[PDB]
Amino acid sequence: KIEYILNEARQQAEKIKEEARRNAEAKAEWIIRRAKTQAELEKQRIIANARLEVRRKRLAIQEEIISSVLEEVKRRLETMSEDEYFESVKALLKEAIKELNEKKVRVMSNEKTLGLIASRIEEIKSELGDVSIELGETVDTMGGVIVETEDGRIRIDNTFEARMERFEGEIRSTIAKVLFG
Repeated sequence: KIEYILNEARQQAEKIKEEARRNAEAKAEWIIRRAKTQAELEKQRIIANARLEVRRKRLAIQEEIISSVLEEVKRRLETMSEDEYFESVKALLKEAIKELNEKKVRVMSNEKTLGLIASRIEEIKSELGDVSIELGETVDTMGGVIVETEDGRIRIDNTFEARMERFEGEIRSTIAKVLFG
């Protein structure tokens, strides 16, 4: 009847529903595989993230080597040398006046370090050529002679300032052409 039309037309629907069912998956299929390669792109970035972590560690493990070694010459800067500091002060002065090249100087230090200078001035002036030295600072940093000319310029062997602080960088250049490469 007119029912017969409906039956055959809904039967068509059945077979229509099919291809579109069939196709509709062959769709999600491809993407499944496409996301496959997509996620392999991800991995690479995972290996990049790992490389970036390689650094975080390296430098941390690098700064550690300096920090302990600074504190090591800090411990070796500390009171382990007694009367060898006077003949270190002596030495430093001989090393400082030399580069500066002047008859006039003034070595500031810690009060007494700056006052211990007033001792063997003739054994100090004896080391290298003769010169003149007068006055110094007291409330200054400790363990080192801070040479100051009676002219414009002044070189610092004061404390760590140009000593251990200089070494910080000295070591750094070494430790980086090695660690970093």
